[PDB]
Amino acid sequence: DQPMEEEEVETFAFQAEIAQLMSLIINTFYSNKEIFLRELISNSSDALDKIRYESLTDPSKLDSGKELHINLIPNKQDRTLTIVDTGIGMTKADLINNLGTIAKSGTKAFMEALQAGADISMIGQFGVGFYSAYLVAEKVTVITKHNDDEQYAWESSAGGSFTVRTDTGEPMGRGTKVILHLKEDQTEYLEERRIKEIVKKHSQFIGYPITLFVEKEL
Ligand SMILES: O=C(c1ccc(O)cc1O)N1Cc2ccccc2C1
Repeated sequence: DQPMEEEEVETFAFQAEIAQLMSLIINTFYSNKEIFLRELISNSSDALDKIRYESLTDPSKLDSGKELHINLIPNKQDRTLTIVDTGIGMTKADLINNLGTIAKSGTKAFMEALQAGADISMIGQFGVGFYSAYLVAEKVTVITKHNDDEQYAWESSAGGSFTVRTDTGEPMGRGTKVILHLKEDQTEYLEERRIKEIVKKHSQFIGYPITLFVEKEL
């Protein structure tokens, strides 16, 4: 009897600054936790900008999907909140390297301000907003599909490492799917009215459709 499928699973250490940052986020109390959703949507919007732009000179880039949008899917039953976009997606290298974005040089000073007791809200200004996910999530999975590349799954419960592997789950056309497995004490971010108010307050100037799908298995 032979395997249905095989693959390598690789485990990586986070770069030092990012590991320190994740530790600060997880072990320090902050009031303004809701900004995590702002930061993920902003990431999605940047990814959509990137594919929109490239498609200008290469329309075939959109064969994997023409619609550019952001979907929010709370699933109380699984205690997950998923953010899905149809942006440019990430290569394996992009996932490894801070999820497709360059951590800014001021990140060091940012963390020092944090250890001095600064707020977390500016985190997205330094190219590391993604990690605000861990203000509300105990585990995060990222599924991503970039043109002319395989679908990958990234995952970390923090602790200083993440894994990357080709994803053999359900296929995405193109883009990035962020699945937050929420902490017991942060399930409010599964509530559709709470999500609506957060989008309203922090994501007014996102120039793509943002659509809430409240999921309930029957
Ligand atoms: O795939 C992602 C991504 C990462 C994290 C996320 O939360 C949502 C996302 O779509 N990105 C590709 C790309 C290209 C240029 C600039 C930014 C980005 C962000």
